[PDB]
Amino acid sequence: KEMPQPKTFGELKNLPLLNTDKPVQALMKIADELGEIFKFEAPGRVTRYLSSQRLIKEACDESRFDKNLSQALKFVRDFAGDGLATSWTHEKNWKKAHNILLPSFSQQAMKGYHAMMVDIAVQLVQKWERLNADEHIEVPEDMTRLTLDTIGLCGFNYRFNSFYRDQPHPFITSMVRALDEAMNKLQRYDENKRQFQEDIKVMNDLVDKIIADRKASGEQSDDLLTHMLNGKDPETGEPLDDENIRYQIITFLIAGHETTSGLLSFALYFLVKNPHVLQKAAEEAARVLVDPVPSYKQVKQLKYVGMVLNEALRLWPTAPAFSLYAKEDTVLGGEYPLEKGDELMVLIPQLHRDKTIWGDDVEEFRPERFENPSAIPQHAFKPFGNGQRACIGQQFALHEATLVLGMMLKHFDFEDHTNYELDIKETLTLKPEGFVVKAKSKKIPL
Amino acid sequence: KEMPQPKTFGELKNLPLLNTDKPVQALMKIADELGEIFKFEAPGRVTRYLSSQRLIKEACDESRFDKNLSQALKFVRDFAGDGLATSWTHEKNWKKAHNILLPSFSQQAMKGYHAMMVDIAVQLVQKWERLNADEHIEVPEDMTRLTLDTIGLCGFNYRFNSFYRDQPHPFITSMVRALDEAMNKLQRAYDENKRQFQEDIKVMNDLVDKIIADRKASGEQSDDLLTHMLNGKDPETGEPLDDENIRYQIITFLIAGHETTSGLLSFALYFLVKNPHVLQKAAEEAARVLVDPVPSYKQVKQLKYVGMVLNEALRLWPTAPAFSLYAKEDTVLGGEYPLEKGDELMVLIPQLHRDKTIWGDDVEEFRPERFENPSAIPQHAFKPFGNGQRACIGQQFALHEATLVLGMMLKHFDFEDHTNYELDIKETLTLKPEGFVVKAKSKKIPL
Ligand code: HEM
Ligand code: HEM
Repeated sequence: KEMPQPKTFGELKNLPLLNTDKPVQALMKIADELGEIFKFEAPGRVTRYLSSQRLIKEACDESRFDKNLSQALKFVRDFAGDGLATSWTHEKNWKKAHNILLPSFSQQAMKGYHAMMVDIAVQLVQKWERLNADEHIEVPEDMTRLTLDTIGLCGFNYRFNSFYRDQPHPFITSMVRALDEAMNKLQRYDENKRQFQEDIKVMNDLVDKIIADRKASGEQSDDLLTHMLNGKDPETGEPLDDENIRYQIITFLIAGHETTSGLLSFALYFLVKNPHVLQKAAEEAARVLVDPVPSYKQVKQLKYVGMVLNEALRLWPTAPAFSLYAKEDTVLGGEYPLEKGDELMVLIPQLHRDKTIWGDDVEEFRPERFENPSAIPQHAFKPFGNGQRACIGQQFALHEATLVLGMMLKHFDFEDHTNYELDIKETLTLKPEGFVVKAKSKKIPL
Repeated sequence: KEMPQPKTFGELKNLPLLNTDKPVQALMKIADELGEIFKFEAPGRVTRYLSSQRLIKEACDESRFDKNLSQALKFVRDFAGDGLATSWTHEKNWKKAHNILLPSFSQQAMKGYHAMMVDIAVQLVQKWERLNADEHIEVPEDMTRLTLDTIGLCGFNYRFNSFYRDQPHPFITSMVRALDEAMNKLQRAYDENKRQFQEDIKVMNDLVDKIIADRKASGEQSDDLLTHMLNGKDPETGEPLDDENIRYQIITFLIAGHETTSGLLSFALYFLVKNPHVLQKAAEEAARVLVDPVPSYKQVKQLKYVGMVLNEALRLWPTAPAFSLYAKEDTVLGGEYPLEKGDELMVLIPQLHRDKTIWGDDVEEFRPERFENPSAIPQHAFKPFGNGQRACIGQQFALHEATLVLGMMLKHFDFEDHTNYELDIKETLTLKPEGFVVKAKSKKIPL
């Protein structure tokens, strides 16, 4: 009945609890203390953080709960606009882009992105092949170069050329700074706003220019931009307009780059921390990736790598939360009455540590947990969100992560040469900050 | 360019290939060997069996292909008449009945059938609650009792009372025998069969015509399709269905819905007992969702995983396993198979549903989670209910029924595959796991 609430700060309610550089980890510790549900109040904001599969399975009932824009998403909406991730389900552009983009994010569509993914993946492999002895890999840094470039290439046939750079492409700098400013707005500035508007303008100008260039040239590529320029929503018969296409492209970059790079970085982290798991994954990569360049079909065959990725997503879902609102008055879990519009936050990493689901060894990295999706209770594993508002890029992210992880495991032995201590940097996403490895090439050509 | 074709039998071409008691499974094996398309010739008949989503998505282009009456449907038409399933799209009575009946088959309309579905479902649950220990359930037999009676009740407020009988209601016996005779004619001293066929047609017509006439005479309104058809006017023509066509619709609902839906339930329960993890997940949902002695309509809609189970059973063994199309005009299929106007296509649904390019390598595995997010299914990859405007009008009915019933079964019983049942798919015009038997230990949850 009575819902726990973490410590309050007078008028600020719980908001100062998020004024910490690891808020998800803070919320997880709160969930450790308070359990499956706690109220979290901020000025002009009430939400409830859910951590148990028992409650989250109800929160994932789309007849009762719809996606809410968290404050994070609301701030990201200032530059992702009514792209898929930052639009309400009832916004015309959400359903329109969803209908248009769903076929281009399907598992089948991954066949068409595969070559571009391989392009960037090979650049990552070659970068690491070209390291000198006793040089090391900055893992999240390289993973992010890889995911940004892959989304740039598959998203709008644009090469950020992150592997040619120490300083990222200015758009990436603007996007990352915009995300940081969105994230900074949660925990709490006149310079920030001018910087924020400048970064939005940088993002809009580049993306609008690429769209305009593509419309002017009429060139067809295997990228999402082409699909969006040619796509018509079957429902309305309407295409996305150019502004929404821009917001989608920006959204793919926001939604996909750091989540996926975090996933790769955590996966490699857990792999090097779990040599038997790494050996099994590496054995699979060697057995499956028999060609110099992985095929799409081979990536699908990287089953254990897929389980590795799911288990990394289990422990550290890199988009660590999503928000829901009660569509109508409803009772959560038979004991928490919710009024229409009441907000829920799904604390995914805590969900993924529900011992009633995963057993006592929830902290252990055991990809074998995912051998059979049917053995996993409903809504126990939500790294890609829920229902129609689930990650549209899930197949993309998993394909890219499996491909890249498979190639990494094929081509290198990895050494946790610093005995890296997991330090999870929090933006709107999670990544193992300062995770570094040494990769001894297995000298397998590409 | 050149199209594969299975082995021939001289003058009979491929027809004797269907002279087997499992023709769909034979056609699937043929499709396994020949691939996404093969020509199938019989005397005076050429068709092409399609098995890939690539080709089937084009065949499902309604601007290019219309529903064709397969030979099966042509034979069924001898007793389903110009009911919806056995009429050509251009036949006045198809569009008329379609327009009249579409609203009575909508998801919303299931609210009005729900109570009578619950009535039969409760009878099924009570039957199983009343089995003695070590008695077992003949699953497709009870599922068929369940779907016939439900369609009887929701269709025309008529109780076949199948759970009071070993020998079915004479109407059902004639219908099943008529369907059997229709199916047997595909595979072919047939003079007794012809008299029996006409006798069974007359039995079916008489009961249904009598019920219609009784209903018009009494003026009674029920929550059944018959009332809707008696009161319905096609918005386009402004006409109601006439009594003969209403009869054919009623017969059609029974033909089209009873064995497909019972087969679906039987296969779903088969896959559940063969996949304990799935069963536990489905049972958990049924227990969590169905909190009342009687499931409500809204509760059935919440049986999402039960729905996924059903879709995954439909994926593997779509119980109306094929539908037929004809090219509306000259057209090229898949960029390499030229088709002339009128050329026939058969969509081999179980093969479509095993298209590894759509579903991955594990097409044979029963994984309801494939259907966890309906967005993940490509267009025309999953066609257990046919296509377009000629899709199954009873889809919402069938799924509501099957979800409700499966949910109640999973709520009320633990199921044991006590014989380690070996899947044996009997083929009529539909598919069912023949001899599928389970033991159901009641969870002793009252109704
Ligand atoms: C491992 C990598 C990824 C993870 C963990 C992830 C996570 C998520 C989550 C949890 C959501 C739901 C957000 C919410 O409910 O508020 C979501 C939505 C979304 N994601 Fe991902 N994502 C990943 C990769 C990607 C990629 C690569 C793309 C695009 C190329 C992408 C694009 C999107 C979009 C557009 C949405 C909004 C979907 C909608 O509401 O229609 N994500 N993602
Ligand atoms: C799981 C159960 C069912 C399955 C798999 C199924 C499958 C199908 C398929 C594949 C078709 C298209 C046939 C063709 O194109 O030749 C169809 C049509 C049809 N079905 Fe179902 N069916 C089911 C249940 C039902 C039920 C319960 C009813 C009625 C209560 C029903 C009534 C019809 C009718 C009337 C049509 C013809 C629709 C039209 O052409 O206007 N079916 N069904």
